[PDB]
Amino acid sequence: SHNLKLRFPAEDEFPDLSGHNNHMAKVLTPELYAELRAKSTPSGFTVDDVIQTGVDNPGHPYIMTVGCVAGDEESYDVFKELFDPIIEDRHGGYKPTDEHKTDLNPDNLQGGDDLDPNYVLSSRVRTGRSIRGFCLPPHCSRGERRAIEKLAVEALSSLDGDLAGRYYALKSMTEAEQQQLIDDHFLFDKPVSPLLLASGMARDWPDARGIWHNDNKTFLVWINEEDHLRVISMQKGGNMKEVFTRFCNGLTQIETLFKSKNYEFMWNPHLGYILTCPSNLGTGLRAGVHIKLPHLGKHEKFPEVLKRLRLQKRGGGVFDVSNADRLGFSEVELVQMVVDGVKLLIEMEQRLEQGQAIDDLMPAQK
Repeated sequence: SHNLKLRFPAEDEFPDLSGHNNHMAKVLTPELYAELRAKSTPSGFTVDDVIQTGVDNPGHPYIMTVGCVAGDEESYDVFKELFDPIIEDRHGGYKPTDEHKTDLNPDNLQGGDDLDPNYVLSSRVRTGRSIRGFCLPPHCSRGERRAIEKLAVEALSSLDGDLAGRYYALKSMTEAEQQQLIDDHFLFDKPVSPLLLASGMARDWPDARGIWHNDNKTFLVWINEEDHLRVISMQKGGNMKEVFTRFCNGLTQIETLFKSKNYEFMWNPHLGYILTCPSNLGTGLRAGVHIKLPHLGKHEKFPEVLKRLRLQKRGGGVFDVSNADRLGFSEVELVQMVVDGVKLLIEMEQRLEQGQAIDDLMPAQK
């Protein structure tokens, strides 16, 4: 009914993106908008819905945001003329005809049981999943969201052994529970990012949002936040293989429990696992270490070494280092790049501790 909009000429509806630094604004032309503005997915998601967050949020002079979302699985097909250039730009030339390979077999990961714990304080692997048949968080109704929560909580409650756990719904969380989850670094709250708020994803908060974690505090699931599920495996030290093993183990057990009720993860062979933001497609995966690199930290070539290693850093020489890629590399490929990359970083750190050069250890661009 409101898509009333189509009675206005395209140019009167077309967003003013003059200031903007985001992927959407780089691709959305007046002709593209005219081509796509009458279209909708079966759940009613439109190109205005796709682009709203990028209209509202112009990015930063020095940081390009994505500037759009999917509202359902179909969005990536119905609006491919928009998403495809964005995905190619964001994902280093990933083409519409490229194939994504999924690989969640930890036997395929070589080594990484052993990352030096005088350097690696901690290891983590995180992803997201969407449940097929439901709209994504920008667009999901209260009913859809409740249904997702019920499915997820029922599956997780079935898990035993190493993955026995419990669920904390945000609406009923106590102050003591909250404080314990903060100390655990397990808590999420309503988003304050305007990138997320502008998409409609925070509606009805805290309805049907919660946190599940295993008793051992090595496996964590967030339900109905940025994506239907966020799934994290973590522990102290340097056994990234153990971390990834538990990660794949938990995912498969969940996935099989959903399958028993005829629910599937959203997935295809081109984009891999489907999630709300195009930046998270393919694997949705961030595998990281918190790593003590005081010397390499201050070193001039360190940004290049990370680049060659296909690695990234964030948060006074403790760095959170992870894989940069998400799409067109398998989960095993990404975790392997972290494992292999970290061993080399530590080698270089050790040169620098000895007052030695590292120049010759500069790796070929992966």
